[PDB]
Amino acid sequence: LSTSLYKKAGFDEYTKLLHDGIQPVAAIDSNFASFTYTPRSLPEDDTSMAILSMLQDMNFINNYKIDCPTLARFCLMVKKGYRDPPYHNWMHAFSVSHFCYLLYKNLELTNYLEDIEIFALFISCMCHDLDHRGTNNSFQVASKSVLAALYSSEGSVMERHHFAQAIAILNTHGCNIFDHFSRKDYQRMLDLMRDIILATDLAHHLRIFKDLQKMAEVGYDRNNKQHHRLLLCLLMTSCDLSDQTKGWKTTRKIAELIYKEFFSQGDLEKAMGNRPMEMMDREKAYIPELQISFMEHIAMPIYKLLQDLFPKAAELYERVASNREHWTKVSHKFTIRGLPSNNSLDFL
Amino acid sequence: SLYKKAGFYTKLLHDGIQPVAAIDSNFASFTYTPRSLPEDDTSMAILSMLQDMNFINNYKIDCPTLARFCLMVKKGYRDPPYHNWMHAFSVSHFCYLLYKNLELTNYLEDIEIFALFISCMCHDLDHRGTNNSFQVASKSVLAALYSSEGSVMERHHFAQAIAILNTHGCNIFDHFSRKDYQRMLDLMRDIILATDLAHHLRIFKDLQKMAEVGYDRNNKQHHRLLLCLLMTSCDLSDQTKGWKTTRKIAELIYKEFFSQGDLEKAMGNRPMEMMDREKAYIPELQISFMEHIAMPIYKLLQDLFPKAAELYERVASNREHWTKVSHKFTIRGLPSNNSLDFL
Ligand SMILES: Cc1nc2c(c(CO)nn2[C@@H](C)c2ccc(C(F)(F)F)cc2)c(=O)[nH]1
Ligand SMILES: Cc1nc2c(c(CO)nn2[C@@H](C)c2ccc(C(F)(F)F)cc2)c(=O)[nH]1
Ligand SMILES: [Mg+2]
Ligand SMILES: [Mg+2]
Ligand SMILES: [Zn+2]
Ligand SMILES: [Zn+2]
Repeated sequence: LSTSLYKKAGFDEYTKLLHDGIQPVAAIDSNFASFTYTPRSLPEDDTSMAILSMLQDMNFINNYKIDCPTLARFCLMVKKGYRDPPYHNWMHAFSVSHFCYLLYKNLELTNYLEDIEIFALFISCMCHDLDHRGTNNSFQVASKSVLAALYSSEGSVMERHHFAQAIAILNTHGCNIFDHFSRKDYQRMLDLMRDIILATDLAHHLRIFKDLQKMAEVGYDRNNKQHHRLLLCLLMTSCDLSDQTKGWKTTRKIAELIYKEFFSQGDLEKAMGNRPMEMMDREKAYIPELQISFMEHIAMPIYKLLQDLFPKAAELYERVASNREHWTKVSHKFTIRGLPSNNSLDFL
Repeated sequence: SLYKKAGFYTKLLHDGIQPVAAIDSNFASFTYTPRSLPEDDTSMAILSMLQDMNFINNYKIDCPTLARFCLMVKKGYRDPPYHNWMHAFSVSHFCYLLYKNLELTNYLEDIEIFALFISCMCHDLDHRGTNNSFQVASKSVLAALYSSEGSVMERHHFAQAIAILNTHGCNIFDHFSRKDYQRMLDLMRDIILATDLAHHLRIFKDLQKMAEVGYDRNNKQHHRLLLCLLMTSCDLSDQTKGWKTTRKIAELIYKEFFSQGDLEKAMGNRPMEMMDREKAYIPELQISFMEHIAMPIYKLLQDLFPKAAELYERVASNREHWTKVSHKFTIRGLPSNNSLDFL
């Protein structure tokens, strides 16, 4: 049960960060702007600089006149804002943010969304799981947590907390990256971040799914305000699940992290005298079938919509479909429930 | 179903801040009927109440900015039978009565009371005389913006309030620090969202629990729950007045609801009973509303504030009057002239 203890490094580095200026994206890696780049390969100590590099490459620092020391402090505060569970940690937020940058470079998002909307999407990616406890929304209610007391009445418990943590950072002395905005634009920016972070709740995704399908059917209209809103939600879910667009070795490792996290929650629920849901129970869970279901009912339809809207996103859908096929192959040589005793999927 | 917006100060600066007894000797009493005040005197009365609660001085509110803000809020309401400016003014007046009679300063932070009052003024801004289900059924721009999030109209009312604050010369909170400005807007969001009946249904179990264990002023959840309870008591305060007030407000509420029902029939949709002039039995619906919604709110208010007992007793008395009337009433909907005087 001690595996459910995930620490915060501080409370709710910098001069060294900007010492040699912002590194151009190609100097980080020649493959940095490619769908074949695996952001989790980047040393954790280099991620803060990579956030600044992406924002500079997307021209947001220049367009929004972002004070670089304020941006450096904000980046570091966001990074410090994640705990250390197996999956919902800063490297997850970093990977999600990188994928938003990949969509910008490869899908030519500037021809579909307003500059401010893309910038809000990127910042939302960085913040979208802030202070995650390695437990889901249902656990918050069951454990009668401070978070459930605060947000169960307004829905999407963790997501509302992630947004509140983002605002708390913007309100910390020397971290307000949106200080060059007028009161009107600052308000628009926080309303965009609120909606985008809320879009990471799977229940929200399922609620707008028919609207996303209709938008992909009729075709995206850049002069349609609802199309902009729907597209921002779809893109946020695509960034959140972007590990599924990588190579087999990435998807397998991410399944190991996800199930180690889920199973620790299930074990904690058992120690509390409760019955966890099947996928969180190491004695009931069959990982290959659970991953196949997740790929077929959640991940693949998101990337199929992405391909329907953006033909250049075809390679992403193809990679997710190929990883679903890999789980089918694993299902014919994986004879255990849960994870092996060593918590590793290396035996494959 | 067509309810217009009137648009897209010097008089209020000359004598807008009047002592409250000059408005009415009974102005600070639970027996006052704010709907009796001429509409043309309501902006002055809002200023008088903010001065009487000492919010203007305490928060260094700029008076011309406050006068502009009040006028903008008043102009931000349409003219449906019920959800108009007179409704927001009467709701604001009740918040003032709670401040004057229940010693709120002993349960909530000054800023929470101030946010509650401003939220009252703004809580139904730009209301269309239709509920949240109608927004979704009509595929309106409001449903497009907020239906996936929930509480369609309440999210719009809050958006309208912020749009007024962001209008030149109307930002009554401009001088506030970033943290305080954020705190105020977050309080307004939470309080306006608490006016959705769907939200009240979801928090009733917690409200009941708070009243049972007893209010704890050091408990942050208690402050949030108390604000929701106070806001709903302000929103339903017409039920705490005399029989003539509750009869007249039922006339306004149902003229509004029946118009939505007519619109739904024209869309080829089956409206719910309450909105259907051909199915609705007003006394039955009013008794159900009093028993399930209004009376439990005022009973929880009496449990937390014994000085609020007179409010619960008045609501219970009005419910009894609807039950007696539910024999002297035989018709569905409203008569041709839309009057309930036949009781
Ligand atoms: C069963 C399962 N759940 C997963 C996986 C991953 C990694 O790609 N994330 N999640 C969860 C946390 C998740 C689901 C759904 C959204 C959405 F709402 F954005 F779509 C976000 C997050 C996975 O591999 N298996
Ligand atoms: C059926 C019915 N509904 C009424 C009445 C009144 C007037 O007192 N207002 N409402 C609705 C609009 C309403 C309900 C409930 C909240 C709450 F969530 F804040 F409690 C707000 C508003 C009434 O007399 N009958
Ligand atoms: Mg999340
Ligand atoms: Mg309302
Ligand atoms: Zn995430
Ligand atoms: Zn109201």
